[PDB]
Amino acid sequence: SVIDPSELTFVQEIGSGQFGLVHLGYWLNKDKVAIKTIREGAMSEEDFIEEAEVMMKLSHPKLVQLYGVCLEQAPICLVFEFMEHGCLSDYLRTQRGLFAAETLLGMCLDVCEGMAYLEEASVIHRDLAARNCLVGENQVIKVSDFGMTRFPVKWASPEVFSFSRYSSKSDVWSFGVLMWEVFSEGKIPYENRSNSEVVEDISTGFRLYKPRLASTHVYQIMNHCWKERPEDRPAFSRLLRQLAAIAAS
Ligand SMILES: C[C@@]12Cc3[nH]nc(C(=O)Nc4cnn([C@H](c5ccccc5)[C@H]5CCCCS5(=O)=O)c4)c3C[C@@H]1C2(F)F
Repeated sequence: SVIDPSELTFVQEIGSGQFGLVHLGYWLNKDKVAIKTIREGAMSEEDFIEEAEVMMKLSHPKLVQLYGVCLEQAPICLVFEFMEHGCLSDYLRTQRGLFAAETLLGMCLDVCEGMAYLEEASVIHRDLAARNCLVGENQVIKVSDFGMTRFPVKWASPEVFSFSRYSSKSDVWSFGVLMWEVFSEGKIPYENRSNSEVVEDISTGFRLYKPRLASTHVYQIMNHCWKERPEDRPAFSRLLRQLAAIAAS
């Protein structure tokens, strides 16, 4: 779990700040890693180490891997899998107009596969969104921010924004919104709406509009994730088969 600091070389700052202070680095060389600096006393060493170990166990090619934790010296950090092509939100936005619908659907399949793994381990993400996903080798998309997380109403299911009632089904609502962000090529959901207007509109039955590149079938899957009650929303396991099936149909 714990990396001796002598084994790391920090190079340059990378990223636009959606994950804070990140460097490109090398680990016991010349393996590229992303190193993320964190605050000194948010956890206590034991909890922190035990949660780095739990995170490292959650090992799936659609999840950005934690390699370990460097805490011998300050500033302390997280050592992560390096993701060649940065944050999905920027990847999508800078390259608007250059994706086939099929390519956008494959991106939602990548996330859904990571999420179906978390779902199966009884792990709730709680902040799933395009900004928390990263793009790798051969443009694979991977999910991050599912551990070491120590209000985004736009991604929150109604029972999360009303009473913080989190579940894998509230992650499914968030994944609907991520699907909209992907198919709209990184547009901001409910962009000119305040938090309480989002809340009031969602309560009334309002839903994000259909992006031009999303087919009718895809948008119907979107609207299933945004079912008002969690019991009506499909589970990731079923969404994974479904999206792959629509890809094939
Ligand atoms: C949860 C983590 C893990 C993590 N892994 N990789 C990153 C990360 O920021 N990757 C990144 C950022 N920039 N780049 C590219 C890069 C940068 C430097 C050399 C080579 C390629 C950029 C190349 C220039 C065009 C834009 S780009 O494609 O974004 C990769 C993260 C962040 C997040 C964390 F560490 F906490």
